[PDB]
Amino acid sequence: TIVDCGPPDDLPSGRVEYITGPGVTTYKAVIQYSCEETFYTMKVNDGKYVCEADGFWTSSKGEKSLPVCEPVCGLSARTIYGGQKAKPGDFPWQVLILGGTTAAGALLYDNWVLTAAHAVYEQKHDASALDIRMGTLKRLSPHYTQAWSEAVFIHEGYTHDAGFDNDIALIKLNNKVVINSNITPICLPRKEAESFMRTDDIGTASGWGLTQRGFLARNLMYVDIPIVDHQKCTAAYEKPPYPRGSVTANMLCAGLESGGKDSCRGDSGGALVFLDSETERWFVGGIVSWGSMNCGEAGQYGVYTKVINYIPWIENIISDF
Ligand code: NA
Repeated sequence: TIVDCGPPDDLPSGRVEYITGPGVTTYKAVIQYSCEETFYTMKVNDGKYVCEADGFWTSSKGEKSLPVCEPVCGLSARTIYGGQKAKPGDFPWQVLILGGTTAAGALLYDNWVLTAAHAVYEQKHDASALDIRMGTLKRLSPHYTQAWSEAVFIHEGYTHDAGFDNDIALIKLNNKVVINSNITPICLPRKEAESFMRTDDIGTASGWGLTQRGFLARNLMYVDIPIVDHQKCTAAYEKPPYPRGSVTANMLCAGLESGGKDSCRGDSGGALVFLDSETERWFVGGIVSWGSMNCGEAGQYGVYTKVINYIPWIENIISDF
């Protein structure tokens, strides 16, 4: 009359292995879950489950739910105006988004893309699936990893063509991307990531947007730029033709007084990344949002969506879908 927990549930990006015996799922039987460990790490459990008296597989912590295989994030082979050419593995989360004008995003997990709302607003509201490409440095190459949007979430505080407050969006991909050295997600900022995002701290913008030549780049470029004091950045946009209060608390600014280093038209949606020097992992602190019309203009800093403000929103959507 012994209870049978049956076959273990499927562990996405993982595997079930029988400890007691091949295919034995009766009371007291033990199994071990593991992840594809090169690119994924097991979270919330050590993966040891046992058949309980109630017919359920339960962890060492007594949880009825599965462990989670989570893509390793923030790896880089490092360890756009006035920049230089990226190398393979430099920005493996970098995503190209087509359909409208050139835009970009950053891979999260193995099935989400973080981008700017302004970059995808028109396409989403024309009910057109987004053509999403990764694993390539060359914008116009026929060789890339193809993904397709299943859903686009635009922040509900964003108002298209009326300022860039809340300029953030999430794309759910219809399939998991195969994670490798050339394709890995960026890390979301942890609580204390602000300690690496103070005035004068260095972030990196990457993209295929306009260079100093005034044309899009064929190959992925990047620049390191300092975070700019918020009041200083606010004052820089306190003039025509900008509407009052264009720079908000949901934005950070980055760039030089001289304009020598900047993100431009076409860089939209890209992640402004920073290095957590303690974990040695890169994370996304900003999204390429807006700036003055002319790229690399002196005294007109690039303005980025302040990603850390949207962690609850991001976690709400990713957890719920
Ligand atoms: Na500008």
